[PDB]
Order: sequence, then C-alpha cells, then structure tokens
Amino acid sequence: KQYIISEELISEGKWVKLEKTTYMDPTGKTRTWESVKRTTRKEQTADGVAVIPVLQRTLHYECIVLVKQFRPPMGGYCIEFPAGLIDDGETPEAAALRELEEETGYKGDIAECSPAVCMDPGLSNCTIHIVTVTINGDDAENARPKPKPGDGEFVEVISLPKNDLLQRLDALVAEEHLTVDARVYSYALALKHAN
Amino acid sequence: KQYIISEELISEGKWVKLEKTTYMDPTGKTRTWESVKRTTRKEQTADGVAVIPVLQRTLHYECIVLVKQFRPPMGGYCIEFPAGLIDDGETPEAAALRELEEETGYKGDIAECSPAVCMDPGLSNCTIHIVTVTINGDDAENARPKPKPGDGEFVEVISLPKNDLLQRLDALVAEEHLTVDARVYSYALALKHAN
Ligand SMILES: Nc1ncnc2c1ncn2[C@@H]1O[C@H](COP(=O)(O)OP(=O)(O)OC[C@H]2O[C@H](O)[C@H](O)[C@@H]2O)[C@@H](O)[C@H]1O
Ligand SMILES: Nc1ncnc2c1ncn2[C@@H]1O[C@H](COP(=O)(O)OP(=O)(O)OC[C@H]2O[C@H](O)[C@H](O)[C@@H]2O)[C@@H](O)[C@H]1O
Ligand SMILES: [Mg+2]
Ligand SMILES: [Mg+2]
Repeated sequence: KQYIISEELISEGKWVKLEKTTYMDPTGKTRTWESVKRTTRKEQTADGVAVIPVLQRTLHYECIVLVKQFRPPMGGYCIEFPAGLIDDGETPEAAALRELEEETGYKGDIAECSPAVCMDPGLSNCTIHIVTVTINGDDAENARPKPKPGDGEFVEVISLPKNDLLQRLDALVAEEHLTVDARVYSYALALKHAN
Repeated sequence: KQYIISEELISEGKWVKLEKTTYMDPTGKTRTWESVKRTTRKEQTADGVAVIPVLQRTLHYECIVLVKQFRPPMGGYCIEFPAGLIDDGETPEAAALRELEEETGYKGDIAECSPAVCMDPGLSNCTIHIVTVTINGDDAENARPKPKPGDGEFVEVISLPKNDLLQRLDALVAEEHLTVDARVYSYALALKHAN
C-alpha cells in the first residue's frame, strides 16, 4: 500500500548521492525520508557481493576466511567477509569466486547464493548477494594462495576457526581497536545459537 | 598505519550527511573518500540496536521474531530484526528491550549484547549493537502481544521457525518480492551451516 512518490536530489558526489524521498504511507498521507544511493549502481542484480568462504581440510576444523582493512567512513580498521561490486553480465556466483580469488588467492566452489539483500535499509538502497563458497584446503590449487590486489587496495587476510568464531572475533577485538562487520557478527552469533 | 587527515562536510540534512574524507594510505599518499554519517549519533554510542528476539515455548521449537515495513531508501518492504536508534543516555540493552516491546508488544529478557558492529563500512560510519533477547511465549503476559508504534510507524510482525529460518525467508522473498536484511540473512545462513 506504500510506494515512492518522488526522489529529490539533494547532493551528488562521484560515488554517492543524498536525496529527499517522498512516499505514501498506509493512511494515504505523504511523508519524506533522507535516502542514500551509490551513483555507480546499474539496473543489474545488486551493488555487489559478500563471500562467506569456508576453508575445508580433512582432519581439521573448518576456517572462515575474513579480510581486515582501513575503512575511511569508519576512521578505523574493520573485519569483514571478502566483498566487492559486480561486473556487467556477470553472475553473482561468478563475482564471488573472482572477488575471493583476488583478495585472498583462494579458488573456491559455490555452495549457495542468496537473493539480493539490503545493507542498511533505513539509510540506503544498497544491496548485495551473500555467496557461500567452500574452499578445498587440501587441493594443491590452494596450497599457498596469492592475492591479486589493485592500486589503493591494502587488505589483510585473517582466517578464524568456524567452530569458535564468535570468541575468536572477540579475542581479535580485545587486542586493538577494531570493528567487526554486523554480517560477520550475525553469522558468528548464529553458529552459537544454532547448537 | 592509515589514518584520517580531515573530514569536510559536503551536505547535511536533518538525519543524514555526506562528507569528504581525506586519509593517508600505507605508502604515505593522500587519498579521499565520500562518506555517509547520520546526524543523530550521540557521542560515545552506536547509532542503534538490532534485536534478535528468540521466542521460547514449551511445546514448540524456538521462533525468531522479525518485522516487515516499507523502507523509503529501498523503495519497498524489508524483513529485518526489530531495530531502533539509541536515545541519548539510553543503554543498548534498554533501547533493545524498549524497541522490541514497542514494535511487537513482547516483553523480553536480555541474553547478550554485542560490541558495536558496522552496517556498511565502505559507505558509512553507522554501527549498532546486536542484542539477543529471549521471550517467554508461554507466559500469559505474552499470550496476545500488542505493539504501540510511535509517530507514523507501520510495522508488521513475522515470526519464523529458527530451525528452518533460511528456507522460510526465501519463500517470503519469492512470494512477495520484498527484501531480507543482510544481517537477518547472514544469521539464517549460519543456522543452516551449523545444522
Ligand atoms: N564512497 C566512496 N568514496 C570514494 N571511493 C569509493 C566509494 N565507493 C566506492 N569507491 C571506489 O570503488 C572501489 C570499490 O572497491 P570494492 O572492493 O569493489 O568495493 P568495497 O569498497 O569493498 O565495497 C563492497 C561492499 O563493502 C562495503 O560495505 C560497501 O559499502 C559495499 O557494500 C573502492 O575501493 C574505491 O576506489
Ligand atoms: N534517514 C532518515 N530519513 C527520514 N527520517 C529518518 C531517517 N532516519 C531516521 N529517521 C526518523 O527517525 C525514526 C527512527 O525510527 P527507529 O525505529 O528508531 O529506527 P530505524 O529507522 O528502524 O533504524 C534503525 C536501524 O535499522 C535500519 O537498518 C536503519 O538503517 C538503522 O540502522 C524514523 O522512523 C524516522 O522518523
Ligand atoms: Mg573489497
Ligand atoms: Mg525500527
């Protein structure tokens, strides 16, 4: 019953724009909202993908591969699932394997993919596909993985035991000022709440 | 290694603002970034809280209480954990219990509270505390929950089986084309991966 009436551009940069949204509520009344949008968004599937990479090795606990990097908006370092924007004509799964191999050097296999999900719905229209990727750590292909980083990209690879993820994330946070991503934390929490 | 050099306000609304961030990368080179920030953030406190409401009943497996509402930035409806911005001086735990009761009518008990985690670090400095709350669904008091939304709030309550959360979320996305929150989905995936 609710829908968008109009979007008034407020300010637009090279990557992000801010606009005043006018919409109709359930009572037929008009209301406004301040919304954010990436200017690099196409009429594709989503702004990007986030990869949940599960490193598997026989006789070993599984490991979750994460990345640490400085995030200007946060003014500090953050612990996140590897992620990146998608390419035209590229499938979410294709981008996931590509982003994973580029940031971590690992070559994985698609386990499953999510529909487009929202990053922060009360603020922006940003969406991503969360792609679960398993990595055969016993394959020579993944013996010594080498990441292909671009210019201006300084990412650190951190692998943590999946069987104790939440506590291991807490331990990392106890060593220095670090912010764990909400999707990573939600994931770690569910692993404990499940069983 | 890396650090903020300055933050220049580009545009500012009543709720959201856009800034130009200048920072130094590892090589010593000055780079820039377009960052988003909420104008309502109190000092020394995350922007808000997301509540993971665990409905517990003697004759049933646990349920996760979620809410569905129209999100202007998304131009459509979203399925999320109950959430709200934190009032000044209000504890994350109190904001969570209050928000859950207001949006769903359930009175819960604190189980745990996470440190501040980021929503979308590549875009904004927004953070929240993920607060796990248990609800005694057999208490007469929770027999027929009645919410009490504030100014212009139209939120719908949707409780789903924790044991089959992922599948149940996919159905809703296909049946009504709406969008699931990335944290809700990340949580659902781990529940599945653990089981
Ligand atoms: N707001 C911005 N300001 C300046 N440059 C930007 C911005 N957004 C994107 N860019 C440029 O595009 C590049 C995209 O790099 P990716 O690795 O593909 O994307 P990433 O920054 O990791 O974002 C992927 C996801 O994570 C974050 O939560 C982000 O909001 C997105 O949802 C950035 O490194 C940068 O050069
Ligand atoms: N960007 C905005 N534009 C217009 N009004 C806003 C905005 N942000 C907040 N408000 C006003 O403040 C109110 C805050 O309501 P809450 O329930 O306390 O917060 P909510 O909007 O649910 O946000 C909490 C969290 O959940 C979402 O992921 C959102 O992005 C945020 O991180 C909104 O209903 C609205 O009136
Ligand atoms: Mg990246
Ligand atoms: Mg809310």
